[PDB]
Amino acid sequence: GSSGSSGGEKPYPCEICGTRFRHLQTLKSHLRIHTGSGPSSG
Ligand SMILES: [Zn+2]
Repeated sequence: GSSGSSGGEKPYPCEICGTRFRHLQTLKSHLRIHTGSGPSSG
């Protein structure tokens, strides 16, 4: 259906893949594995 908040667990769905995260601040860090071509971020 619609995309956005959920209202329970991981109301902050990822933008790259989609994997949600209990908290937002956390998700932002989950984007590190998504973007990072080279010696940066691994
Ligand atoms: Zn993701």
